[PDB]
Amino acid sequence: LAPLPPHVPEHLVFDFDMYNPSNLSAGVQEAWAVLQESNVPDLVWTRCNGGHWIATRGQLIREAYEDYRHFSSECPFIPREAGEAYDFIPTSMDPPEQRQFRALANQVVGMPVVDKLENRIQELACSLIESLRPQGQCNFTEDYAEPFPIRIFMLLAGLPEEDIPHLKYLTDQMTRPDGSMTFAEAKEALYDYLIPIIEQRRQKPGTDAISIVANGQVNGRPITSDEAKRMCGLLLVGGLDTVVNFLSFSMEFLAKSPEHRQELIERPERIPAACEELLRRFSLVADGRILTSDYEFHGVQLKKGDQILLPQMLSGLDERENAAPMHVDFSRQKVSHTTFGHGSHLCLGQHLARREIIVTLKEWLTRIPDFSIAPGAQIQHKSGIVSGVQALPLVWDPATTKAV
Ligand code: HEM
Ligand SMILES: CN(C)c1cccc2c(S(=O)(=O)NCCCCCCCCNC(=O)[C@]34C[C@H]5C[C@H](C[C@H](C5)C3)C4)cccc12
Ligand SMILES: [K+]
Repeated sequence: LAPLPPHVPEHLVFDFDMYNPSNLSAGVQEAWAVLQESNVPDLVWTRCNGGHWIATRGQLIREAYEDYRHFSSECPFIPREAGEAYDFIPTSMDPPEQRQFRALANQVVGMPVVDKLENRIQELACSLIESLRPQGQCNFTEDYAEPFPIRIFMLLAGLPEEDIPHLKYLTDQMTRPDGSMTFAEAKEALYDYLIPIIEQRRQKPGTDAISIVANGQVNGRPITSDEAKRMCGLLLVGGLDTVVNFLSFSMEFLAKSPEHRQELIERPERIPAACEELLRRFSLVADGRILTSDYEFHGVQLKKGDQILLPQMLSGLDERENAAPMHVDFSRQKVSHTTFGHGSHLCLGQHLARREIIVTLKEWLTRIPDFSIAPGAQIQHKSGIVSGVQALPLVWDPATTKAV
């Protein structure tokens, strides 16, 4: 527990540990939702992980994400040392500079690119599911979720299929740290892969995402090799753990809820609505910002350089945003959330992510409608900047399935 800074009043101290919340065993969203109990202020200070603020309610989370002038993305991660080393584009950049980098990234992941990839995502989902179907079991996280978004990225980026295991190794090294290397070290190992490919595609560009990014124009001039590297790093990583972990939460819920499965089986037109409601209930990201100056925010004195965690996960779980927030209802009229963030850095991959989710659910429920958690398995969650599922053993009777 880091020493309490003099400017932080005692009554605001709640020692929440974002990497190991108490009662994690009861579900990660539930563990974070303790920050929304009635005796907890809207803005608290935890002495864990170096000490930082946490905004606990959707209203403050949204407001801080809007106010980039006070709440900077220069140091967006807890602990401070990771936030400082992090230089991905556009996620470590503030407006106004961020705007045009964001525009360039949008060219390679935006809605028209997604409408085009639709059928290719479907063919990949089908091949994975058909490979598992007659086995009557899988670890969903390992056997479907982990192979799926990396394969979509390779297609986007014109990278060879044979590079997948190495690239998976490099990205896992960075986002699932075991303590053997600093974030900085992992980032450099990732950059070492990207550097030659960027060099090759600035000399001989194709029409893949890396070529488009590495030869783009930003803020008047050509993008540097350095900036292209920093953007490619994000385009690769941004869609991996988020999608893997989110698909896992969703499938865990569906395995545990026969009635919700049956709803989507009987009413497949509800899957897009179901996707949105699961994005709210099983929201999973929590990054934040650093104070650019002393600032009073909702009656609380914040100090220049303080970090503030602004958990995207919490907005939609807030009972002030959605009534009975832990209840899943696919017919919810106004599904409010900030699962993809808010403000100037709102997820550029959100359209791609939704197709990945919807295609997965549609294809899985068509082929393997009836499945359960393996009996005696207790699903373990993990908490951090991207919270997730450690493993997801599923079982089914292959006689209830259909090759489609
Ligand atoms: C369920 C899946 C996903 C979730 C929950 C998610 C969540 C988020 C969040 C919360 C942010 C904002 C972070 C901040 O403000 O600091 C973000 C930004 C971003 N995401 Fe996603 N994301 C997902 C999938 C993807 C995918 C598939 C891609 C494709 C590569 C992607 C690419 C990006 C990029 C490029 C940004 C930066 C936008 C900017 O800085 O202007 N995301 N995402
Ligand atoms: C004791 N001290 C001080 C410590 C020292 C060292 C490590 C510590 C750890 S730690 O070992 O768990 N390290 C935490 C750092 C992990 C960050 C990696 C994510 C980057 C990739 N993702 C994105 O860019 C994105 C950016 C954006 C938001 C989000 C989703 C998408 C989009 C991708 C993330 C925990 C606790 C304490 C530690
Ligand atoms: K930084």
